Formats: sequence, structure tokens, C-alpha cells
Amino acid sequence: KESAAAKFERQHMDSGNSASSSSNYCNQMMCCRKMTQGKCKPVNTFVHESLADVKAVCSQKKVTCKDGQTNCYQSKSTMRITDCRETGSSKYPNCAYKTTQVEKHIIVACGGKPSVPVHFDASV
Amino acid sequence: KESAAAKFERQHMDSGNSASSSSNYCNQMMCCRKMTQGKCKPVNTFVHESLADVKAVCSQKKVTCKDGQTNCYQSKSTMRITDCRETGSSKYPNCAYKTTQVEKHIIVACGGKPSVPVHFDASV
Repeated sequence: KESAAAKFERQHMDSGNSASSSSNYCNQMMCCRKMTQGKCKPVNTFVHESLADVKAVCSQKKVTCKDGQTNCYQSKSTMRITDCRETGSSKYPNCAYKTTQVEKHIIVACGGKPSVPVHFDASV
Repeated sequence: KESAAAKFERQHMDSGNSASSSSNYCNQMMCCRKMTQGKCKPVNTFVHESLADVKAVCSQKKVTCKDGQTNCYQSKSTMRITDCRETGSSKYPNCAYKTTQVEKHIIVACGGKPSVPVHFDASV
């Protein structure tokens, strides 16, 4: 007769930090997308949304870039994205990144005609 | 000379949903935790935090269980959890789940002494 408490563990506990699955995503993707050459780009974000949607962002809410010259845009709705941050022990040419899967709004700078993202500003 | 736009794609686009490594996590978990035996448990949540940590929620803020019980407690801090929900194609004995990773407060029901979680109520 399984105890109600033990039942809770079997059904709801998994401290083995699930997300581990893609723990080396940043490590791999940060290498293939040639962003570890010479030095390790400290921070980087990946948007797993449809290229169309990201592009449609250019026609959303206009906002300032964390710079000082207006040209950035924030998404109406949030998008699945992956955050890659250089880890502590990381050392070129053996970069090491931490992978974090989140869902926030994105802010990009657009340009050209038609307008397309040309710069990734930040998220939230 | 790579165009700035194209540079954006190389550096920030991975439209192919990077949650595949984890897009079948609930399927494995719902399986091994005996929640697909006899019938597919429709909804279920996994707390990706230390046990001891969760157990402390038993002594955090007090709350009203979704129904109306007086006990129950709500974690003061959010936690990494995963949401598993039976898909539309799911039909015993072929349980199929959708994996949703989120961070939020959980609501539990405690019991016995010392108090330990004996039931998962909800989250927000």
C-alpha cells in the first residue's frame, strides 16, 4: 500500500532538473552557427519561432533600443526562445555555455525593404 | 560578405522547434512513473526542484485548496515545473503527451507529521 506522500513523489517529483535533455544545445549550436571563432560570444539568443513571425515583428510596437537611437521592435506575443550564456569555467577555444529555455517577448532592429530583423536587442 | 539580415538568421534563428529533445519528456515520465497503466492520466505536473525544498512549502504560506479545504500551502517562490497534458490523438493504450515547461508557484496539500506534500492542488 503506497503511502499518499510517496505517491506524491512518484507522481510529482523529479529534481533531476528536467530540461537536461537539451543542456548541450547551446554548446553545439554556438559552435555550428560560427559564433565561437576566435572568441566565445558571451551571450546569445535563439528564436525557435517561424521566420515569418519573427519578420512580422518589424510591424509591431515601435520602441527604443537599449542604445539611444530609435529603430527597435517588440513582439505582440512571446515566443519560445533559447538563451545561451557563457559559463564560469568557459575558456577559449573551449567555450562552454549554459542552456536556458524560456518564453518572452523579443525586441529587434529592422532594416531594408521590405523590413527584416537585422539586430537582436533583448528580451523580456 | 554576409548580409546583416542573414547574419541575424545565422545567429538567432532556429525555427525548427528546439524542444524536441524535451518534446517527448512527458511521454517517458508519464510512462515510467506508472501513470499510463490501465488509463492515461489526463493531466500531471512535475516539480523540478529539490525534495527538501518542496517539503518546505508545507510550512510556507497557508491557502484554500482549489475545492475548499482549509489546509494546503502555497510556495512563496516559483519553481521549475513541467506540464504534461494528453494530446488529441491520445487513446489508450497509446498515451501521447505534450510537454510544457514553465516557472510558477505551486499549491500543495500537506499531512502527517512532520508535514509533507500528500496532494498536488494547482499552480499559478
